[PDB]
Amino acid sequence: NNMFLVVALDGGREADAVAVMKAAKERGIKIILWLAGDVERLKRLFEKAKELGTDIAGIILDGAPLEKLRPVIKLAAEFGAALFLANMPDAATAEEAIKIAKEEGLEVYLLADLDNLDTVLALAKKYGAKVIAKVDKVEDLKKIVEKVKAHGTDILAGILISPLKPEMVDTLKKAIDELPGVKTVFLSGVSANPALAVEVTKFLLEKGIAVGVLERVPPEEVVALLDAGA
Amino acid sequence: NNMFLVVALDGGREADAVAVMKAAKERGIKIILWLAGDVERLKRLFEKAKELGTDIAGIILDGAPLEKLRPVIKLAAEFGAALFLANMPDAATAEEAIKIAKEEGLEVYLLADLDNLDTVLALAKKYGAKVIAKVDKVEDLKKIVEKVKAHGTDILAGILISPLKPEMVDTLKKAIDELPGVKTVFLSGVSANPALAVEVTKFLLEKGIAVGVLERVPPEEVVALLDAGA
Amino acid sequence: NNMFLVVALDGGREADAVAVMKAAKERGIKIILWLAGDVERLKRLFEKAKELGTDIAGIILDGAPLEKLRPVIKLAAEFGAALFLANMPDAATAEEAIKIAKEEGLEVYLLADLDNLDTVLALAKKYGAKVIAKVDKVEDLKKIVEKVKAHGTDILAGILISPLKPEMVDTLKKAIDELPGVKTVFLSGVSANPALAVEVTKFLLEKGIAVGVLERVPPEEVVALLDAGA
Amino acid sequence: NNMFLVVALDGGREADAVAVMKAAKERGIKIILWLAGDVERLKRLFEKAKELGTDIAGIILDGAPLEKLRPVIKLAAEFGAALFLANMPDAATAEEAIKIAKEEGLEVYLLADLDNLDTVLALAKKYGAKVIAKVDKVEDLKKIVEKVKAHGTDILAGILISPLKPEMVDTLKKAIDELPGVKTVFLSGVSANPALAVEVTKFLLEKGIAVGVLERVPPEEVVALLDAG
Repeated sequence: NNMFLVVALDGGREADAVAVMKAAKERGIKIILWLAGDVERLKRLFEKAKELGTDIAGIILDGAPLEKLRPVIKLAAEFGAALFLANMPDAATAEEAIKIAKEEGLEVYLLADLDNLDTVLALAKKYGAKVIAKVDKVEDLKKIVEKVKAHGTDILAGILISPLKPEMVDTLKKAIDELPGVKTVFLSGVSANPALAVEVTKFLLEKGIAVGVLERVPPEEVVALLDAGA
Repeated sequence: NNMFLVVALDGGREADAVAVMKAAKERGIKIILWLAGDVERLKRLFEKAKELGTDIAGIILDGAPLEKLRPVIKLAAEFGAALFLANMPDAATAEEAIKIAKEEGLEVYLLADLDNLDTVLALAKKYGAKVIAKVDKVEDLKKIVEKVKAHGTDILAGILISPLKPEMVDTLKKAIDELPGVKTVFLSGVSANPALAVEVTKFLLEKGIAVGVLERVPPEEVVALLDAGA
Repeated sequence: NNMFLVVALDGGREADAVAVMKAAKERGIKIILWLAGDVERLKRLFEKAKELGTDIAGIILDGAPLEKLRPVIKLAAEFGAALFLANMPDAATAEEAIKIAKEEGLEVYLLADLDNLDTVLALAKKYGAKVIAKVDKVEDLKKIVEKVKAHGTDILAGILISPLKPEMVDTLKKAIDELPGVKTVFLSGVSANPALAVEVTKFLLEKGIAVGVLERVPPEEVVALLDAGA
Repeated sequence: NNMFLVVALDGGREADAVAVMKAAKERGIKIILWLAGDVERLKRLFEKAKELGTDIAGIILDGAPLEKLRPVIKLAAEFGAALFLANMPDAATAEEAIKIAKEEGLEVYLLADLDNLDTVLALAKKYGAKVIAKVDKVEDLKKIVEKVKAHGTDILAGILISPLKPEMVDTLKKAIDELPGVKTVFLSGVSANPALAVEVTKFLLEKGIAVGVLERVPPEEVVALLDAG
């Protein structure tokens, strides 16, 4: 019965970020933090989500430089969050980030679109991390299914479809049937066709797959979305 | 368990409407026809749904005049579709429509907003029809649960929330808990906040409630939405 | 510097349809009717639009068979509305509709997508009708300019972009520069990216091109959109 | 006329932010940066926008503390960007921010919703800054027009309507007729009804007012929005 909400809580007033976390806890929504650089705010968010009990399921380092990796990875370890790595600057920073995260006993997810899926798969076997595939074209999804069957379906834990196109719906259904490792599929809570979103949510829940909503807008907009102005 | 798709299949090319019915049957989506007056197209569509195996779960008369009721009601009875009545011109035209449909042994759903909800609950009791409540204001949910507990909770089978606003979410979550009769909830497939739509779909499916998607645009647009050009 | 609103005024409570026309007149919006078959309601809408002063700029026959062409065209001639023809069953029915419409002295626009653009340009050349080119693929745009230049830049009066996709924007800007005949561009008022809609509207208004908004949803929804519960 | 695009370029891969700025320049769109804390990335964005010719018209400090004000203000002054202030932590942080920005010769716009409009109006005249009003309820507009006429329509340079609801459209039109200081109106480029968006853009341009589109989503999403892959 899990629903994730990917939020970007490093901007705006911190009271808004905290209102997002409280409202999520109240609505049974697990939170993934998308990071924009503020590690002090990160530590305060970890503390206050503990106080509130909000489940910070994970944090995402997206294009983060090497000097920022270690404090973030240490905070994740202290508070028991999964680490997602995305758009890593170069192969050495990515390798270092996985190495330190595994040294800290972290659950590590590596995001990959088709272009560097092979690369990411390699790292995922080398350190024992899972992969989340990023699809924006139906063709990319078929190719990813091929490559993942060839490298083992239990390495792919999630799929992200940010432009959910009508022509993707059926292909995604079939892909999921061939990918028993996929635990979460992520859709845009901001710009996805509501009818396709309802249909795909229905399909995912029936298959026992969790739904993740991407909401990486300033926390003020999310406080409005969750009616958390109290 | 079920997903309904309310479509407006009058207008434009009939091959597009059939492509819609084909795509729905393939995707496990039950179809409700929103009628605009065309009784020949209604009969042709019923025939092709017979032919293809498509389930036409229901038909909607919206602001329908008296001269058009009987041919439509006869078609619904012949092919086994539920009759939804909305925005009936005056209480007598509604009376005639319910009476004729019940002479045909039809499932009758009466849409109602709050201001004339009481009337419709009464009428539904007079003829053994169910009611679908229209919510566009959070206070309406409290008032509706009241009036429905007053007239018996088994008379309310559905809720339609066409502007699904953030502040309604939690109130809806509870109101459904106080309305064990509600078997279907309807959302806009065109303009609903996708994040709220995902959350509300998850909640409904977990409660064993069906989701209906309002998609009353020309059939060519629905053909694009279901990627049904093939 | 005009704004058109393409509306589907059949199938409502009809008081909603007049409410739509009233609000459009108030707000400086020209109305184009998309027809779904009900010729009596068409007659009443023309009558009350006369009473209110509302400008029904045009009406759209979308997939009409031969027997429906003449009564509709009679109404268009009687009240002075331009005729848009789309999805004609065959070139012979299309010819019949254009022929009758010209015998009544109507302004005629022929909608065409890429596959049968040339044919429609030919017909428009034969009868002095204008063409509206339908875009759903970025590649189409260059081809349209090709096909239009072979027949003359004044024959194409409009463009319709039903899914306005990000890659189309710049290509559309240049294509519009290559086609001085374009007097109107049509966007989806329902499912267009608002940022892309703002940009393209700005570009058009700077070039003195009118904007058309497709809003072929039930008239109750258009009443909600224009807040016309007067 | 001008079109603004408020983007959140702190986060994700920096070349995505560069791709956004290049596409903006190519498409004739002025950029307003919504800041999330990364001041080194801010300096590099300023540098790259120089290189490309992109106009960084403005930057937004949203709930920023006092110690982050001065370096950000220095970047704005050095590169010629207006300073936007919103959701300031306390009245003193706001006072100091306006003080420092004016000491460096900066154009300062202060955001206010109805609830702290008067306060912000005061501050704006005390230091010579303009105000941008935030509207999310049709009722808020009557009250704002009142307060602004009482304090002078030359103080109101902008309006932001993030939930642009149908009932607001006509009221907004009427308020705009009474607010000749309004040079920019800001809409949500993400979740605003497209038909209403077109109507309002048409009306604003006819009155010579610029449109600002809010797109504070991560830069890969904005790179997708433009065709800058």
